[PDB]
Amino acid sequence: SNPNPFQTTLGTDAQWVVFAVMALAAIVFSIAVQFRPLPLRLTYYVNIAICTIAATAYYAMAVNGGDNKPTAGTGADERQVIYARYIDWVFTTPLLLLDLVLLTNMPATMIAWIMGADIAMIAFGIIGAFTVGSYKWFYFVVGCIMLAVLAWGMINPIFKEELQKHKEYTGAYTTLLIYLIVLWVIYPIVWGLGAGGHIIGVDVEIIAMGILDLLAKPLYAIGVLITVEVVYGKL
Ligand SMILES: CCCCCCCC/C=C\CCCCCCCC(=O)OC[C@@H](O)CO
Ligand SMILES: *C/C=C(C)/C=C/C=C(C)/C=C/C1=C(C)CCCC1(C)C
Ligand SMILES: CCCCCCCCCCCCCC
Ligand SMILES: CCCCCCCCCCCC
Ligand SMILES: CCCCCCCCCCCC
Ligand SMILES: CCCCCCCCCC
Ligand SMILES: CCCCCCCCCC
Ligand SMILES: CCCCCCCCCC
Ligand SMILES: CCCCCCCC
Ligand SMILES: CCCCCCCC
Repeated sequence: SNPNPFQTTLGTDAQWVVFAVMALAAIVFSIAVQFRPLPLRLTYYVNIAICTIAATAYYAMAVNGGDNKPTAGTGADERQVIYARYIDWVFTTPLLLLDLVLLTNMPATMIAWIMGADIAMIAFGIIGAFTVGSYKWFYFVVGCIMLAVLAWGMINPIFKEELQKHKEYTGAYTTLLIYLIVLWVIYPIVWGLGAGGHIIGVDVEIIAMGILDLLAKPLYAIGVLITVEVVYGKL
């Protein structure tokens, strides 16, 4: 049990690769937005911020991970805790939701509890990550309920026309949101297996979330940017 409980060069190498891609995406988006009309630029800026924040977090993880600190647990159950990822997520996951919220007429009150659930979700994650013993799973389960809550909120503009900007946006909004929800659900699975259950090692969790992050940030961003460009170009 508790296999490979410390970051090695394998995990470090993976983080440097994700760093490079996040940094490149930020640079590319930053050059692109210069060429686009003003109404589109906020959407580019949101995604520039997301990728810049992720790049910064991966830089920190790649530079410091080999220190093999901090840890949670003792003896045979001791495991490295990589917490920089949560600092990334508490800023980037609301921005990722904002990408889609901007396509809707969600009232402020609604945006508020969606974003609140999102932030709470990340908070429960990092608290759980440092918690030794069975109580970690209370934080985990409530964090999962928060994911359900924010997902429910994001789903409502699909079928509540009073929450829609244009009914014609519904297809793209729906498709992007389902993509998002599918990816986001994998994160607590990785957490439960790694940070929580010590079933998978640290390098493996690093690699899994590196893949998810690439899918959930720059690739997602490209989908959002294509969507707003196509929409704006037609109305
Ligand atoms: C005006 C700025 C707007 C953006 C807000 C800030 C964005 C956050 C930036 C990067 C997020 C993650 C960076 C946080 C850096 C975490 C440090 C770390 O990894 O420690 C390693 C351990 O070995 C030490 O105990
Ligand atoms: C760019 C980073 C992304 C999209 C990260 C998303 C992370 C989550 C959806 C995390 C979810 C979690 C839970 C639902 C339970 C508690 C543990 C977390 C934080 C991993
Ligand atoms: C829609 C939000 C629900 C997400 C629930 C995901 C739970 C997955 C847990 C599997 C990992 C358990 C490892 C012990
Ligand atoms: C909708 C909430 C689902 C939460 C399920 C999380 C899985 C629990 C794993 C706990 C292992 C002790
Ligand atoms: C759309 C589904 C994406 C699945 C990506 C999951 C990545 C983690 C599993 C692979 C670990 C090597
Ligand atoms: C750094 C060069 C990129 C800036 C190009 C500005 C384009 C503005 C013309 C629409
Ligand atoms: C009716 C309440 C539904 C809560 C879950 C939101 C949908 C998420 C699908 C995974
Ligand atoms: C825009 C870059 C998206 C890269 C996603 C690739 C994920 C799979 C890595 C093997
Ligand atoms: C629109 C970005 C919101 C970031 C929230 C940060 C909460 C600590
Ligand atoms: C997850 C909460 C579902 C709330 C359903 C009530 C709809 C008005």
